[PDB]
Amino acid sequence: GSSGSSGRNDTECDLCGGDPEKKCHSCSCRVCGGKHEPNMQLLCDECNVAYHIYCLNPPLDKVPEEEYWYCPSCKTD
Ligand SMILES: [Zn+2]
Ligand SMILES: [Zn+2]
Ligand SMILES: [Zn+2]
Repeated sequence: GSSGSSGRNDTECDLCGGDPEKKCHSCSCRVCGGKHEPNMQLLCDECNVAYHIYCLNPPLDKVPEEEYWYCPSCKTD
């Protein structure tokens, strides 16, 4: 019915709306702007952004396996 639900501690994506077909830059690679290869996508532990292993700067020969992975847009050296 009417729009309500006052209590709620969540949020959706407006850049795409919340769908697979709806291409996004945040939910997926922001560099090239691709929304494929969800297995080779690295998520940031700060802004929560998906980035390909071959779209970094510098790039990545493959997927890392360290403690965590932080996008190049967050890592301030
Ligand atoms: Zn999105
Ligand atoms: Zn990419
Ligand atoms: Zn980040």
